[PDB]
Amino acid sequence: SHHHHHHGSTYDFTGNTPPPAPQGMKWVKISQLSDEFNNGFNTDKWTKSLWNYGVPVQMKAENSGVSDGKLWIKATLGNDPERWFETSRVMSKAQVNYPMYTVSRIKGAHISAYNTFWLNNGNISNRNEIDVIENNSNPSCNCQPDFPWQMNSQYFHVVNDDTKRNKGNFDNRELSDANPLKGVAWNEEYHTFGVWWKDATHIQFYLDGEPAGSVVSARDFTRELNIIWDLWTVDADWLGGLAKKEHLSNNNINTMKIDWIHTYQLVEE
Ligand SMILES: [Mg+2]
Repeated sequence: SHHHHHHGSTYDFTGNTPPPAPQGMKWVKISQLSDEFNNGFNTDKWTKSLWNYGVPVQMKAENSGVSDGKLWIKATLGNDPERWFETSRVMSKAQVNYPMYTVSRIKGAHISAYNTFWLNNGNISNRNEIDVIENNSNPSCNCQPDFPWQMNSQYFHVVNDDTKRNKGNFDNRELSDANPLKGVAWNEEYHTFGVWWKDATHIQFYLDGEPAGSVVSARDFTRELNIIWDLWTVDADWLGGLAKKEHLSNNNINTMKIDWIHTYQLVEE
């Protein structure tokens, strides 16, 4: 045959297409939440947000930037015994509401840390949040055998310290046979990770163009959310274990790279 394998799927394995538009609707680009990262760090769109997670995280503005067509976040070694994991966080200045779709092309740092892509508005006691990835391809804990291919996705709906949470994980070994990223670990190549936030409760994740996990919020979302990427570690087996300090001097594994983000609003045609 003269055809290509990708012609046999309605999915775009490159991640460059949103989900099918429902009848009477269309996808339009939100330019303030989209970037190819070819024109530096655009401060009209993005900000370095430096609140810390727990020890050993130290968020720093110099641990993120835009270079060689990518947004990057690098983990380096500090000399405070309790804040030695120097890292960074980039978040949108604009906020977004349903119905919307966002997808980002990411190659993770190969250290024991969550490489993240998430949407949030709020704090520990009151928030609406969608985690598209919390992906760790190099767990140190000897306890996460599927982590190199496991897409960790979930939501949180928190009202006055009452948490509703559910996971909708997916595994990249469950992608379709024609998808060339099937079984490719998170550090080996860039993957695309998306979310169709359909309405106040329905959240559908996407991986390399294919429907991944999904969740239904137990309560309506009511907030508009910022888009965030960060890289963090902690001494917890659910994260995959604490990052090895020796890996932070290796520039081939210590850097999370984001090639692009495409964000779309679904609107009336
Ligand atoms: Mg790029």
